[PDB]
Amino acid sequence: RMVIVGKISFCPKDVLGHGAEGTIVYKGMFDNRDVAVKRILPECFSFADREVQLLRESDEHPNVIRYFCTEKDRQFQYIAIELCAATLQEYVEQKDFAHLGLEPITLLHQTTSGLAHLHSLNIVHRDLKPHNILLSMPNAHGRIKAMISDFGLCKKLAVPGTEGWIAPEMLSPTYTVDIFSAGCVFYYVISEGYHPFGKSLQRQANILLGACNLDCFHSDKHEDVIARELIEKMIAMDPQQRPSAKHVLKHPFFWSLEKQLQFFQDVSDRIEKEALDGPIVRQLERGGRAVVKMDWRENITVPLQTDLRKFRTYKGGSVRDLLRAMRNKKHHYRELPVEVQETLGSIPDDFVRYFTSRFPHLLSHTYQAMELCRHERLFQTYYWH
Amino acid sequence: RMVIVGKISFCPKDVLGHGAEGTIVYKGMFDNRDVAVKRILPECFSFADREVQLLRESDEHPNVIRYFCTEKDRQFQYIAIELCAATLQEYVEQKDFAHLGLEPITLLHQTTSGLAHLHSLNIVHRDLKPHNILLSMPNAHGRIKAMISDFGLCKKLVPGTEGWIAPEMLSPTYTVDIFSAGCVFYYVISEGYHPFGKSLQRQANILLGACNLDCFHSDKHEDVIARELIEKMIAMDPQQRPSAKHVLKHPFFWSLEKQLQFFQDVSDRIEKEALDGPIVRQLERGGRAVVKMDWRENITVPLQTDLRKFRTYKGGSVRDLLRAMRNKKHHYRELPVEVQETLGSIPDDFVRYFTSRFPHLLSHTYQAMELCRHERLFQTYYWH
Ligand SMILES: Nc1ncnc2c1ncn2[C@@H]1O[C@H](COP(=O)(O)OP(=O)(O)O)[C@@H](O)[C@H]1O
Ligand SMILES: Nc1ncnc2c1ncn2[C@@H]1O[C@H](COP(=O)(O)OP(=O)(O)O)[C@@H](O)[C@H]1O
Ligand SMILES: *Cc1cc(-c2ccc3c(c2)OCCN3C)cc(OC)c1O
Ligand SMILES: [Mg+2]
Ligand SMILES: [Mg+2]
Repeated sequence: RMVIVGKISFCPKDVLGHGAEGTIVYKGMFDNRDVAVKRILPECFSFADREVQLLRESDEHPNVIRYFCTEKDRQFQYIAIELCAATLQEYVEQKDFAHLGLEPITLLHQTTSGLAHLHSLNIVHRDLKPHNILLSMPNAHGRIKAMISDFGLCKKLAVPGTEGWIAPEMLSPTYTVDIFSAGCVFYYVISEGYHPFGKSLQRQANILLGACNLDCFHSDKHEDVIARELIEKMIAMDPQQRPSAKHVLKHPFFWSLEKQLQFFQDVSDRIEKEALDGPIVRQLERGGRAVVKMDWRENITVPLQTDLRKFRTYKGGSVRDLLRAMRNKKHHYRELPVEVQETLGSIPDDFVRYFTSRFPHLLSHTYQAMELCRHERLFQTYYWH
Repeated sequence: RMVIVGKISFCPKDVLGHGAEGTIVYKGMFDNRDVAVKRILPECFSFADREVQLLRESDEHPNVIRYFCTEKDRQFQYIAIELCAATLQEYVEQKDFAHLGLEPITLLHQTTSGLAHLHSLNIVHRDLKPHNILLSMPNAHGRIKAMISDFGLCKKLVPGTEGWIAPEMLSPTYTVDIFSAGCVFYYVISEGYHPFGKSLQRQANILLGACNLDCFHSDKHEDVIARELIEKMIAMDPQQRPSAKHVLKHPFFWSLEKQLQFFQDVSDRIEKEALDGPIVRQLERGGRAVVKMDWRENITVPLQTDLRKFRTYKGGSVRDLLRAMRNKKHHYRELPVEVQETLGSIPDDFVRYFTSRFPHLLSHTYQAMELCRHERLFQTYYWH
C-alpha cells in the first residue's frame, strides 16, 4: 500500500524503526536505490536547511552521512538518507553482526573526524549517540565505514540531546557538548557496551553529579592507560578542559604501531647529544624509576639483556637509556643475532609492542615529558597547537 | 568472481550484452545502486569527456540518460550508466512485453525531445538506433520512460551503425540524427519494419534512395500524417530534414483535443475572409480530393439530415466542411440526441468522427494554413 509525495516515495510497512517523539523511519526509494526515509512532525523537530546546505556546497567528508533531498508535506516533513546496515549499537552489542572487517579504533577515528568536519563549518551535532553513528553497507571489496547521521535537526520546546549522553553543563551550545558525548561513545565502544556513567537509569544523574567509572581500564596496560588518559579529558565536567575535536584525532590513542615506535626513536634522537642538566633530560626521568620498573635490564628477555650488558653504556634507571637502547636495537636490527631477532621481532609491530607490553607507562610518560618540544619541526605529527 | 577498478564493480558472470568491437556490458555496482557497466577498448572507441561534462553542467533532461562516472583500467575503459529494463528492440518485438503506461507516439516524442536537448548543446549523437534508445524500469507509481544512450562515444579503428546511417555521411551535423530518427520512427510505428528495410540490403537501399513506408495506408489519417513527417525526416537531401525541435511541433504528436482545437481555430480565423483571398484560395487548392467529392454525402445519415436544414454548405469546399465542424461543436448542446450519439463525446470521438472519414483533412489544412505561420495564435501549431 505504497505512498508517494515524491521526490521520495516509500511503503509504510517497511519500517526501519521508531525515533524520538512520533518521528518514525521506513525503508523507501529515490532514484531507484534503496533508501532510509524519515518522517518528522514539523511541530516537534526543526530542520536547519542552512547548515545542511553549507554541508552540500562543501567538500564531501566520508564520515558524515549525506542528506539526499528534503520535502515538506502539508502536515509533515520527509528526509532521505543512505540505507545503512546498522547503527553503532548493533556493532557494539552483537560483535558478530559481521564488521567484518572494521576496527573499533578506526571506527572511532572516522566518527571523531566526521565530527571535526562538522565542527569545522561551525555546526554542532548536539545529539551524538550510538544510534546516530551508523555503519554503511559493505563496499566494493566489502569494507564498512562509520558516518554520523541525524545531525542538523533539533527540538523546539516540545532540552536538545538525548538522556544519557547530554553534556552536563547543558542542563544547568558549542563543540564541547559533542566532545563529551563522543567521550561517552569511545568508552561505549572500547569497553564493548558499558557507559562511563554507566547504567541507563542513573546515567544522566551521575553525569550531573560527576560519577565516572572507567573500571575497564587496568593500569598495567599501555593501551588502557592511553585510552583512559584521553577519555578523561573528553568527559571532563569543566567543558573548557575538553579537547578540540581535532586535538582528539591527534592524540596517541589512535597512533599506528609504526607511529609509536617512530615516536620512541625520534625522542631517542632528539634527546641525544643533550646534557643531563638540560630541561628535557631532567624532565624525562622525572618519573624515572616508576616507568622503567627500577632496573629495565631486569624486566626484559634473557637474550636481549645478554646483548645489552655488552654495551652498557646503559643505565637501567634512565628512561633515556631504555629509549636509546630501543632506537639502537631497531637500527641495527638486521645484523643482530637470530636469538634476539626472534625475541623482539617482527618490526615495527611486535618490536614496539615488546617494550610497551613490559612498560605500560612508557609511551604515556615519554609523551607527557616531551610536551616541551611541541612546536618543533619533527614533533608536529605528535602534538597540537 | 568479482572485478574491481574502483569505484565501479561487477561479477563478470552477470553479463547484459555484447556490443560492437569487443565492447561488453554487465550488471554491476556504483554507490550501492545496481548499474550497467560498459567496458570499452580505448583503442576502438573514444569517450568525449567535454560533451558529457557539458551535459552534467546543464539541467537534466529526463529522456537523456546519465553517465555516472568513468574510470580507466590500465588496458581498458569503464563506463557506468543507469540500469534499464530493455532496449526499444524489445519494446517493439517481444510480443508479451509490458510497455506499461507508455504509448508509442509518446515514446518517439520523448526520444525526439531528448534529441532536441542534445542538439541544443551542440552535441551530435551520430549513432541513433533501437539499441541506443533504452527503456527505464518502473518508477514510483509504475511509469515506464525511454531515454537515449551511448551518445558522446565514437569509433576510430566511421561513425554510426549499419542500417541507420545517413547516406551523405558516406558520400557531421544534426541532420544525421534526424535521419536515423526518421528510421526508428517508422520502425516503432510500423511495429517492426524498417524504411529501407531488410538487414542485409538496408544500408545499400539507403544509399540508393529506396524507401518503403508500405504500412502507410492512404485512407487512414494517422498513417497519412506519420507518413507526412517520416518522409521529410528520411529525405536523402540532408537539407530537407527538419530540426529536432521542428519535428516536435508537427501534427503527429497532437492530442486529439489539440487536433480538434486546431480545426476550430482554423475555422475561426478563415471566417470573414474573401473567398478569392490567397489563404482561402490556397486552402481549397487540393479541394475535391480531400472532401471526397461531396463531403455531405460522406457523413452519417443523421448528421446530414440535420445539416440539410441550414446549408449554406457547399460540400466541395474544405472551408465549409471545417465550418460545419466548428459550428456543430459549438452548438453541440442543443443538437438532437440522434446527432449527439452519432457524433460525441468531444473532443476525442468528435474530431475522430471527421478525421476518420476525411483522412487527409488534417494534413491538408495544416499544409495550407502554413500561410499564417507567424501569427500569435498559430505558434502552438507551427515553427517560427
Ligand atoms: N540513515 C539511516 N539508515 C538506516 N536506518 C536508519 C537511519 N537513520 C535511522 N535509522 C534507524 O531508525 C531508528 C530510529 O532512528 P531515529 O528515528 O533518528 O532515532 P535515533 O535517534 O534512534 O536514530 C534507528 O534505530 C536506526 O536503526
Ligand atoms: N543501460 C543498459 N542497461 C541494460 N542493458 C544495456 C544498457 N546499455 C546497453 N545495454 C545492452 O548492451 C547491448 C550492447 O550495447 P553497446 O555495447 O552499447 O552496443 P549497442 O549499443 O550498439 O548495441 C545492447 O544491445 C543492450 O541490450
Ligand atoms: C644494541 C646496539 C648495537 C650496536 C652495534 C654497533 C656496531 C655494529 C653493530 C651493532 O652491528 C653491525 C655493525 N657494527 C659494527 C650499537 C649500539 O650502540 C649505539 C647498540 O646499543
Ligand atoms: Mg536519530
Ligand atoms: Mg546500447
